[PDB]
Amino acid sequence: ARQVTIIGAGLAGTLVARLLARNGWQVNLFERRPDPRIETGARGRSINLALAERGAHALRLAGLEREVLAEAVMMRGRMVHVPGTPPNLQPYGRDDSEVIWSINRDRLNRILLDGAEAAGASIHFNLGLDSVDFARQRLTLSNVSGERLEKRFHLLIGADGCNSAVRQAMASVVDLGEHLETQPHGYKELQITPEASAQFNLEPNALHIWPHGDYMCIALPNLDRSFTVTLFLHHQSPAAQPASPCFAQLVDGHAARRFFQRQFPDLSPMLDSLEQDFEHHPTGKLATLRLTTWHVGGQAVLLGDAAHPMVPFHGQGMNCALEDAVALAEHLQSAADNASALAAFTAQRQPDALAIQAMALENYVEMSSKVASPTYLLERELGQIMAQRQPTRFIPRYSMVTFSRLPYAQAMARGQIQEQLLKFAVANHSDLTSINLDAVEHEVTRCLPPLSHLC
Ligand SMILES: Cc1cc2nc3c(=O)[nH]c(=O)nc-3n(C[C@H](O)[C@H](O)[C@H](O)COP(=O)(O)OP(=O)(O)OC[C@H]3O[C@@H](n4cnc5c(N)ncnc54)[C@H](O)[C@@H]3O)c2cc1C
Ligand SMILES: Nc1ccccc1C(=O)C[C@H](N)C(=O)O
Repeated sequence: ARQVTIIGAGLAGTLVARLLARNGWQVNLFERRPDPRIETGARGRSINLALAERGAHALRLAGLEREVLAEAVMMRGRMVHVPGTPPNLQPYGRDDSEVIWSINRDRLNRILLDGAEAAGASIHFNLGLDSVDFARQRLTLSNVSGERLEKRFHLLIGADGCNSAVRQAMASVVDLGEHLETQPHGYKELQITPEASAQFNLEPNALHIWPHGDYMCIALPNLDRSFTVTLFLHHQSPAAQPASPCFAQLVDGHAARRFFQRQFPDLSPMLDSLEQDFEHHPTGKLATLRLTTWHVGGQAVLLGDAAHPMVPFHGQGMNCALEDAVALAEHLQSAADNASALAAFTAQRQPDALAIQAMALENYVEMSSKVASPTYLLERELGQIMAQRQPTRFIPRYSMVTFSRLPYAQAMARGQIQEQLLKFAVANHSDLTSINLDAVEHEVTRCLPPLSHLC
């Protein structure tokens, strides 16, 4: 049987472990953290994530989608909150098939671990990779105390996240050609209890947003009607707007409460544990990292966040990472040798990772605006008529990304054509009735070939 060692029993690494093990491979998976299925007296984990069609499809191929969705809350649309003003759903799509799902991250990881073991993978926890000797084909791991132990490997998969040690180790033998692009927002996890959720009548089946321009909060629902909230806020005030809010001014929980009472006056009273959460949850950093090189011959490959860290504003990191896992397993299963598989996987996935990294960055401005332009509104209206006239040609970029499996680069390219056609058609008009609709439709059929078999 073909042998593989995967570093990182997170979301992509556990999926790819199940796909390879079930297809005959002898799989060993090493994870730095303890096994989250071993119950302890520690506090419960509250991070959740949006699962969309790309990740759900990956799970479906793995036979795990039904299990994960039984523990997921449907989000039918965005619920945008701006003070005093009543929220109204902006639905994601036309019916409940076009929804995204809110799932507890720890639960998803526990379901994936059970899936990898059921397929025959061996998982070893409390061992973090420290280094790799590619010439000798040996790995060095240690527990939290740092005491080193070595393991031989044959094929190494780095599914070890944004600060991947496999990627770091690859720098010793290849030029990674890395481009690290910092992003100025940090983030902080907060919580709305089930009682406050109900008191303030927050719709459970929606993604909630409190836009505020250069900062914003989002909230995703849990099965118990609590919401996990994330504040995105600059670490530091930029040189030009030097008094503007940032994490550096929020020196403690009390300061954070004042900031929320001033800037998010409607959300603040929903957040009972703000002061505590602010002080005990560390502030997270965001970044986009692009790498020229994702593999070393047939010996080692990166996927998921180890290959392509991205900013979180599209909710697609996990979805892309599970899509990567499926592609990697497909290439490894059927290729002439591991070197061929890994080069082909990389060539396939790199243009798509670049496109979703860019679209993620672009998604911030959308989400964080308190008010949409009249121009933007009219473009959206016209787009809705086009989608109705030509649903296999005009499919909004958001939907191509979230509700289909169209390669991300293609979704980006078609989104660009759509953006230009709407922009030119709406210019110098203030309403639909002044727009030549057939002429727009003619540009749609001229410029956008039909796609079948999308949903
Ligand atoms: C604030 C925020 C919100 C997000 N929201 C969404 C969302 O709504 N939807 C979505 O699709 N994505 C979202 N993401 C992105 C998602 O969290 C990641 O893209 C996804 O977890 C990547 O999966 P992965 O398997 O590559 O990495 P991970 O799931 O991070 O797993 C790597 C695993 O590596 C283990 N490990 C790390 N280093 C070592 C080592 N040296 N040795 C052994 N093990 C190691 C880590 O402990 C771990 O278990 C969000 C990200 C952030 C930061
Ligand atoms: N779901 C998320 C979870 C966390 C961070 C962002 C998102 C998103 O906003 C993606 C979704 N389609 C959205 O754009 O509304």
